[PDB]
Order: sequence, then C-alpha cells, then structure tokens
Amino acid sequence: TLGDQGGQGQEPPPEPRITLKVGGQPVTFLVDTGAQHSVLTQNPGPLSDKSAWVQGKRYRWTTDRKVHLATGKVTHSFLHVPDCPYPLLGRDLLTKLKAQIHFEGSGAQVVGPMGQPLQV
Amino acid sequence: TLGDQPPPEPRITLKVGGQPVTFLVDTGAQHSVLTQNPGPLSDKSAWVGKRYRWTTDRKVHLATGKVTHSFLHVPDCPYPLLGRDLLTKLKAQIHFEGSGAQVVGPMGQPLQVL
Ligand SMILES: [K+]
Repeated sequence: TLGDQGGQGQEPPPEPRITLKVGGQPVTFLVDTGAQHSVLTQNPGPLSDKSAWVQGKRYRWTTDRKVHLATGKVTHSFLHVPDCPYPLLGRDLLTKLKAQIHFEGSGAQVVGPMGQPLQV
Repeated sequence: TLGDQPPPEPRITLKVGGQPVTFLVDTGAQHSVLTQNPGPLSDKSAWVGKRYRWTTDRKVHLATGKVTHSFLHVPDCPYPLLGRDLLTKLKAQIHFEGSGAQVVGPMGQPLQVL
C-alpha cells in the first residue's frame, strides 16, 4: 500500500504520462523509455532490503505492489527514488505490460498491446 | 554534417547530417541530443543544470521520409537521445515486447532504414 501521493501538481510529469492506481493510490508517471527501472518518488509503502545503484547513488526496491490498470492488474516492485522529480514507468514495466506509446503532435497516448486504455 | 561518430533498447540507428548515429529513443527527454562531433553549432542554446548549444538544422533520414531537425549538443550525456521533439514530429510509436521494443511510424512501419 502506498501512502500520500499528493502534491504532484507542483512538479507534474510531461507527456507521455499515465495515471495508474498503485498500492491503492493514484500515481501519475512519466512513461520513460530512458529508465531501466520504474520509480516511486514518495510514501512508497514498505521497502525490501534490496537496493540498486542509480547513476549517482543507491536506493531501495519496494516490496511487491499491486498496479491497477484500466483493464487488469499486475504486481510490480519499484525503486524508491525521492531525488527524482516524478514517478517513472520505466522499461521493466513497459516490457511486462507490452505497452505501446503513440505520439500524436497533440501529445502522446499510452496503450496496452491491443490498444486498450491503461490509464485509470 | 557530422564528424566522426552503446545505448540500451529502444535503440535506433539513423543517418543524421550524413553520418549514422545510434540513439536511445528517450521519452524522458524533451530535446534530441548529439554527444560527439555534431558539426556547426548555432548561437542559440538551452538550459538542461547546464547550458548547451543547438546545432544548426540537420537532415534526418527515416524509412518514412526525411526531416530537418536541430539537436542539442550535450557531450556530457552518455549517448545520443531521440527525444519527444522528434518523436512528435514523426508521430512515432514505440511498441514493447517482452525483451525489447520496436520504433515504428504512424502507420506501423519501422522507422529505421539501416
Ligand atoms: K498522485
């Protein structure tokens, strides 16, 4: 379960972005193909004892979290990186979801492998 | 034109200014970046915690046609980045499979020619 995910309007991710429910709370992520691992920036719930080097310093992985998508749920663990401006959905989750990112001129859409809305 | 020229997936290799450049396709980047011998630089620049110069315009060769684009010259970046500016110009789509990804045009065709 996550704690407070509020205050994102102070540093909103740019598009492509997607809001998902993670551990019971809505989180708006930048969908970031440049990130190997997905990241929560605040109140991430309990942390495992495992950590990763982020190039740079070391941060802990969360335990498994439920990730609510428009039409299904997945389990995923995130790095807790407070020194990041916003939550990132990185390649680990993109590959797991077989997500597609579509650019439009007017911004970007993030959909599932069948074009389904992912965003809650 | 570029002078003498590894990113993780999603990677794409494009001819830019006459030279092949392998880019990370980076939705986290506002601006596209060249890191090495980027050819003539403009007098315009962007803050990124640092200020870097834009290149003058460069022909970018895609399977979908050619486009003109200026890149930020950022040597202190580990690899060239194809950022949201170009992805939007191209109406590109990035499709993930389990172990990788494909970068494709507005109608499903691969963008890379090489
Ligand atoms: K939020």
